[PDB]
Amino acid sequence: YQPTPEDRFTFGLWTVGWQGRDPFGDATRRALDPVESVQRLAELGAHGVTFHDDDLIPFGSSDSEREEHVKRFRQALDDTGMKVPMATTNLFTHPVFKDGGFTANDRDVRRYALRKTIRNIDLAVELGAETYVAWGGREGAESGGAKDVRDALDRMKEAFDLLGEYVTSQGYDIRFAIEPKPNEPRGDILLPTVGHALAFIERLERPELYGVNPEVGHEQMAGLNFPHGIAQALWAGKLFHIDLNGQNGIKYDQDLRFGAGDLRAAFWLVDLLESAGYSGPRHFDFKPPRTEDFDGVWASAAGCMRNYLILKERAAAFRADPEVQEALRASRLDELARPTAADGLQALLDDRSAFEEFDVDAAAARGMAFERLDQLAMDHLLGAR
Amino acid sequence: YQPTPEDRFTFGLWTVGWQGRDPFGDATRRALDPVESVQRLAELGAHGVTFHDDDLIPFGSSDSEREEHVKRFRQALDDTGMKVPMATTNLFTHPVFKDGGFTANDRDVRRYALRKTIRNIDLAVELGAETYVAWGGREGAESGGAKDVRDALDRMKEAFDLLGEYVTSQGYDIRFAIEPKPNEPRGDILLPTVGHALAFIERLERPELYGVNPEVGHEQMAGLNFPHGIAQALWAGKLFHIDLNGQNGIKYDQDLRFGAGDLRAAFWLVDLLESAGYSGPRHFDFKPPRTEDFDGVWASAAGCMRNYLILKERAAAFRADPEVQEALRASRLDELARPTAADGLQALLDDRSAFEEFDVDAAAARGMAFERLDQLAMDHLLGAR
Amino acid sequence: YQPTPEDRFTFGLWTVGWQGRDPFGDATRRALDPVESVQRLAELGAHGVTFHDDDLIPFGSSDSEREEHVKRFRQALDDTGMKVPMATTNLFTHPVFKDGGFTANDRDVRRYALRKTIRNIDLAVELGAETYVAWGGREGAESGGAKDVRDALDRMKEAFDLLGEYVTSQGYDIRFAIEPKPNEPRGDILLPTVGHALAFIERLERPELYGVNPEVGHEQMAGLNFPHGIAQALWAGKLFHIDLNGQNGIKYDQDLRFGAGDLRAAFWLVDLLESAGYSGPRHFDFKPPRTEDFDGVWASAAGCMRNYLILKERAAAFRADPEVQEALRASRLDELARPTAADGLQALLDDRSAFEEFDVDAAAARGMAFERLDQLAMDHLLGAR
Amino acid sequence: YQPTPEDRFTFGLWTVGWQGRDPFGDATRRALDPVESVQRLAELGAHGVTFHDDDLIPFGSSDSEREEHVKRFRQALDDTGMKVPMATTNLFTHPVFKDGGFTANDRDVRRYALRKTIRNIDLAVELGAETYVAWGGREGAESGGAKDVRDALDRMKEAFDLLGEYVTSQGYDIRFAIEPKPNEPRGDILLPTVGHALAFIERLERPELYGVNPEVGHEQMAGLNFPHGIAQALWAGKLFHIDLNGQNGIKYDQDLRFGAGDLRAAFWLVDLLESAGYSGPRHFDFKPPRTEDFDGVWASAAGCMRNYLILKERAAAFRADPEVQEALRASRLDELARPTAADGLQALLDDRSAFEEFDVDAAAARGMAFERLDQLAMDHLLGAR
Ligand SMILES: O=C(CO)[C@@H](O)[C@H](O)CO
Ligand SMILES: O=C(CO)[C@@H](O)[C@H](O)CO
Ligand SMILES: O=C(CO)[C@@H](O)[C@H](O)CO
Ligand SMILES: O=C(CO)[C@@H](O)[C@H](O)CO
Ligand SMILES: [Mn+2]
Ligand SMILES: [Mn+2]
Ligand SMILES: [Mn+2]
Ligand SMILES: [Mn+2]
Ligand SMILES: [Mn+2]
Ligand SMILES: [Mn+2]
Ligand SMILES: [Mn+2]
Ligand SMILES: [Mn+2]
Repeated sequence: YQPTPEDRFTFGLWTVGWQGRDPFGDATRRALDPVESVQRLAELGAHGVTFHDDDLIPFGSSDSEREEHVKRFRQALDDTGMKVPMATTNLFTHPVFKDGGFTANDRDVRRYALRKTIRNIDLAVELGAETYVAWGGREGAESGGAKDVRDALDRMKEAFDLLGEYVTSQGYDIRFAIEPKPNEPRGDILLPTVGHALAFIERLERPELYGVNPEVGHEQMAGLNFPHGIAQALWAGKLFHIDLNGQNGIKYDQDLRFGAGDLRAAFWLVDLLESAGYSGPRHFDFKPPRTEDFDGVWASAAGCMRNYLILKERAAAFRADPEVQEALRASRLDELARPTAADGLQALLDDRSAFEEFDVDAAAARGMAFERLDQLAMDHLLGAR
Repeated sequence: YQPTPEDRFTFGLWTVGWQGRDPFGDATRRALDPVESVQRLAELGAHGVTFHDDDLIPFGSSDSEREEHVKRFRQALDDTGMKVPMATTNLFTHPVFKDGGFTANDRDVRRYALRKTIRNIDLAVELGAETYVAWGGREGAESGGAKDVRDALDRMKEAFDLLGEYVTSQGYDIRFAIEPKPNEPRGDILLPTVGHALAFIERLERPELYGVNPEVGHEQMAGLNFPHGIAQALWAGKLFHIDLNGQNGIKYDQDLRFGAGDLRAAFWLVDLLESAGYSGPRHFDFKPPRTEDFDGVWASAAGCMRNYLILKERAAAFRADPEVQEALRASRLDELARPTAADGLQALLDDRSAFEEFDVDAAAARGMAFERLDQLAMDHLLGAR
Repeated sequence: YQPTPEDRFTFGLWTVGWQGRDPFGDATRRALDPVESVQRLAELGAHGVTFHDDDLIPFGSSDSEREEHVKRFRQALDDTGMKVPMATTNLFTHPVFKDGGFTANDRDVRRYALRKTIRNIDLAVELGAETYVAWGGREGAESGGAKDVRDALDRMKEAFDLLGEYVTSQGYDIRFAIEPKPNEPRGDILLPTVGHALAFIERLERPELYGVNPEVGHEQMAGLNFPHGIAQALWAGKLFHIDLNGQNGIKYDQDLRFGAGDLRAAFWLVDLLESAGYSGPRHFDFKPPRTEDFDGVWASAAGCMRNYLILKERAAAFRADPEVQEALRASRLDELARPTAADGLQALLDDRSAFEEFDVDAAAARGMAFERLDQLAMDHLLGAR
Repeated sequence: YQPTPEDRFTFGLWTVGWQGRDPFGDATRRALDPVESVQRLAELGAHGVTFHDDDLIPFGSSDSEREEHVKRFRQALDDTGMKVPMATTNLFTHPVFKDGGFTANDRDVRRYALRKTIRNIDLAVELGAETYVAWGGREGAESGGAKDVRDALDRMKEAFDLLGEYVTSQGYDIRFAIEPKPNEPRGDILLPTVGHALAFIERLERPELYGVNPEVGHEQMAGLNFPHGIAQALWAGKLFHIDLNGQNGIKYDQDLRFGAGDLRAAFWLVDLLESAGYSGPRHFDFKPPRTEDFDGVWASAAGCMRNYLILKERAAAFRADPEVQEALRASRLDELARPTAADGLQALLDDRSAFEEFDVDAAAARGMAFERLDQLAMDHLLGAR
């Protein structure tokens, strides 16, 4: 199950580059040069990398150092054929961001956040990114009086409307993807789930420029079904990008390699991405555990891609099995896809078979046959089929 | 802290009427006649009651029994001055609903669900309800292959579009409020949070007919900040109705009396409802614990209203305290309410004070003074102020 | 992967016999006669069944009806060769139990709970059970003032000490297994996890008569690692019995068939049970979803056993693979099993290589190689090995 | 509500000294000198401070620097009258600890962990500590094959037995308190709750030397009732020390000031500590949010003490109110405290009023009156009484 660049696997610089500093411990690994990560990921079969501004150009770099970091990076992409499909801004590490970027209470900080963002959109375009992610990890509060959330959503809409004005003014071909997270590092983060981010987008001045970048572990931090939230984002036409990883339930954001965590959810997510024909990058936002040395980093990144390809093969064998197609009909999945009342309202109202003569007891007695379908899915996942 | 009808407190018939049957135990209380609940709630100071169809007219009642249940009920409302501001449909108890109402896999059941719904909308209008709630507690799945969620959202949009066609065709003055819940009784429920329900509404044919009816305990079942989700529903103009209760964290849906559960969240929710001027019903969707007899039922319903009125007084004393107004300025809440860039994009781009000459270290060093503000809020809640 | 009676798979009568009544819905299946469940489970390859008193003899049965229910049951066990390795008492359904059995505030109810229990211990012995489970699902509270927990633990120790006096007085060969659950149906249940139940046992008059019956879904309702809690129960010598099922995270108690829920946890649990040589029953405490008819009931019960046998084969292939044995040495699992200081305290204190001359930087730089080990485990589980 | 040293309030050096580095951000505050924290806490009314070795003497300090840090510290305690009732070891920050201290897979690291521990026990004794805490935050795993937990509990018992040998050999008057935490920074931490730590202690060679140091936010990270776990630790005689703080549900470890988080749980915890007569330190293990400057640090530490004193006054007014004493009798709290069967087993067995003539329906019909009791508790907490 060997990845190639045609599988569209991507990685953040900050993922394999995570030094292992956690809330309770020092770094366990030395910093990697971005050039070295590009080379090593290209050897494992990835298609490309992504970056925050500050991963690529150290905070406070002069214009001359900037251009040098960029030139070196561009050389490694040329040398390897790696692409950069997505970029984002760090509006969370520097102390100035301690109360947020776009929704900081201090107006001066909010203007600074927008300026730092627009400078990186230009860079992203130059390097060919098609998607610009926004994770507002510092937007929110630990206490109720610290943040009026209606005012905060006004400031958040204002920031995103200004960015959509900027891109359209420049004539760039870049769309935005907002990434929800329910908590951590703030006590509560604004737009905490995919549903909250989708609903927010519909109030922007140009909603067609914005979609979501959901992350597996983030929706599971709220105990939600990740494949169900992705189906809603697909239904709305707003799955612009995705972050793949693993999480063991409701606790701190673990960012385990993809396939770790909830393995059945991983299976039904691949099933959905492949059957809806998602064609964006398969991006891993993960942290090799701090127990690992460099060898363990590259083994963890390789397992991300391996697990995706194994689950892809098992979900395709599941949907291709005639015995599964028969079970799906037995459970009336075909009937869920037909209109309830294509005949229209008046006809429904006049239909005695829908009410006055509907035999509720006979309908109630029909089993759904879901457990037999779910064991076929289990047998397929385990290769016991 | 005595409620009057002017406080707009309402209760479902199923709340004080809960017989105490749980997944592991039999009923501990006899059934109440709806007429008796109307009388007892009017004595405690409530403004009105709400109902599912099946709470008021027993499932399978003939037209003659129907009209009799309605006449008796109408007499008790006349006798007490109680109103009925909201009604909803039971699409969850009868076995026919075991796979959903509007998104059941069986198309016949979906048509039946719409017919049962429209019959109750007529009744609701006749009794004067202004809001019709929809809680799809059976819409969802315990396993991944049982429900294609894109098809299920197609069927859910189809159902709600047909209901909006019906109400507009009849010329009724009734709006719909969808109530999210993340799980229970299904393994995962579709539109599991306020954000998911808001985003869904924006894809209906006539979005202006639909809002949300969030419930305190339901968002806390996903570990989310209830006051933050209500602020987003207010920001979108979609807070049509609300269900008030208490929940102790992420576990089964407890439906404790309001003020039980997370008491600080209760305080910041009342603070928000009163400061945004929400004018809908203050409705309690709660279950007096099955340990209680009838005396304990009416004591629990009275505590719902008492706790709301105490929290209202403390939140108003908080916002009225000059020392709190000073702390809010100290924490720059005034600055969060001002536009970040009313000057426009070009001016922001030309402003050297926003970037090239912005002193990040001086801005970073400014404390937010949030803990002093939050202890003032604590002192106010406890009356230690 | 066909089960036989030698695999020691057992089922509660209440599991396949669950009629599908949930907090929001009516029964979707008719009641099964215990005789019919015995016959059907024996056909699928189970080894035996378990019962609460009230599953086998309807509450309030006269002595004559009692003896008749027992005789019929005994005939079906004779006809099939099924055993009864475990029995328990229903101290949760009847309204009298609304505040608990052994820790009800009313003393009369507590004495009644003990009498109902002892009557069923006699029956259990007669039918050959070796383990008597105690699940105190009504022991706990929805509010802080309702239960003094020190007094409640006094009453709980008193009840269990009286039962251990009874069994020793009668000379029965039966041990007790307490089953923890953190909540539901009470707001909080006493002894909410395996750790709490283990610690409690050590304060009983004869601790050797009591162990734990942990359930997969119950520890995961507190977000805990089920295999880690079982290793602690094994370490203490107190794994008397186990309840196998599946749960999707922190929410209501789902009781899905075994292998559903957290599939990797299922794998590491089988790995542990088989490698520590657990020889008790493999008992399924699960509920076929209420979407199912009778066909779906027996398919769900068969999948419990199938999934156990598949995971058993994959965990055995994992531990048998030379490449895995090499990885375990690479990650120093062999060193975890050696004493840290068999040399004794004084020698440790005099050892300069343990402190004064210990090279912390060289030790820190050694990678643990855990991600490579965990991908081997993944490949084994998926059959991609 | 002004604290004095007689209230026994203590703080870790690492609490007010937290620089605000989180998994996503840099420090927002400069480091404090321990001498300055001693002085500032003594001014706010605290009784004493606690320390990890590495908070007081920077890692890798020579013997001469060691003695200097100690002398300066001792001078500040002399100058202020502050005591040091508890000390602990840092076995979590340095990279060498990435797989644990006492249960690291590498045996050399385990011996190093014990040596670093024993050196700090000597210091703790010299400074007068009576309790030595052990928080094994690095003991556990992110993956199932990385840690055999039976071997890991063998190594953990071996470490604690060696420490109990050491203290008894030296004739020190110091006891150990193990602090549970369910996760973070490891995926799962061993002995994850108070129940797990209590049960473990009973397998040590000298159990009387060891108790628990439970933390409010840690049990709530597993969704458990903190006051119920403290009642069990009190019931076992093992509440040696306690860590007070606040947490908003199941998510990362927030360490908010005490009274933040779950305020009703805070009330019932103070009620319990004061009514059982706990006489150890009231220690705050909290982090002033990184939004704060130094002024906000000392305001947050003062609110910890203020909130404790307010809750103490409200819980004492609750238990002193004659109307509450009457409600407690109405809910049969007096009957929970009487033996169920002081008459003995034989008498219970011969008592027809316990079974054959027990009127279950009359007992079932008695209401518990818990909601009226719980609203009295609410009125008391809010000062509405
Ligand atoms: O998810 C996280 C942090 O939780 C980030 O890696 C975003 O994806 C990009 O800033
Ligand atoms: O919330 C619930 C069930 O959880 C219902 O009472 C809805 O409010 C109306 O059907
Ligand atoms: O676990 C449960 C209910 O949650 C019971 O089936 C016990 O196992 C036996 O009473
Ligand atoms: O609780 C924590 C970290 O979560 C520590 O402060 C311990 O109390 C002492 O090491
Ligand atoms: Mn993440
Ligand atoms: Mn991400
Ligand atoms: Mn509810
Ligand atoms: Mn509701
Ligand atoms: Mn269960
Ligand atoms: Mn069980
Ligand atoms: Mn903590
Ligand atoms: Mn602590």
